[PDB]
Amino acid sequence: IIGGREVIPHSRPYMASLQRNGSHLCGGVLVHPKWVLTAAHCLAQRMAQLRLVLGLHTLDSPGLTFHIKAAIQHPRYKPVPALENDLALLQLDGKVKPSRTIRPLALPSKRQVVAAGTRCSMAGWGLTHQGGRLSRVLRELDLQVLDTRMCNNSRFWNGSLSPSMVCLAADSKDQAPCKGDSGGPLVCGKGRVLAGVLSFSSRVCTDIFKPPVATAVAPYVSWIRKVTGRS
Repeated sequence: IIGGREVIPHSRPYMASLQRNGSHLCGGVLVHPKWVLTAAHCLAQRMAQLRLVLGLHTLDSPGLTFHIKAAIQHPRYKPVPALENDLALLQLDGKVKPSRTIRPLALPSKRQVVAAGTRCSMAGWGLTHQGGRLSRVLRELDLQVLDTRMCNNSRFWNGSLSPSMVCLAADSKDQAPCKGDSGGPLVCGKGRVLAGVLSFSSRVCTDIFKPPVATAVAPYVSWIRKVTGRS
């Protein structure tokens, strides 16, 4: 995150770090004692060398590490240059017993609407400057939901955002999620309810004409329930 704030440690106990050879790649949200939800584009990788690390504040700290039993990309996932259905479920090779530092975040109702003007936040260990390095510590950024139609304007996303995407704005031009933040959760409202999963970050993170986007979780809740086996 560029222009974000360090979080109070373990204040977001649902946070996952998806890592390859001990190097953080993407964020994730623990949504079941056995499952992390992340972006599908995060799994363009040699799966064997991937790990999920839970309970982190500082990245150079051990946390609780899991191997991945299964990596289930949304059946209709399409990659860049036609990014769609950008969600994947990763099954831990263990089972989380909730504690102070590690606890799943509840799925929203499948009827949940993420309306324009909604106040949300995201968290992640992604880059803190363009072309920079990952954050050593988990950071957060406030984001408000924008009107999708306005985000689809020819000067912005040029009609490419579907009803399943959440278009977002930080409070200033120089604050943005950045490489390493994608796959992490978007939480909204006073209730800090799970609302989306950050999709691909723009290469130029603060590109004013590419408002950051997250996939809405609600339209995928039935699929998440079918995969996790929890109705």
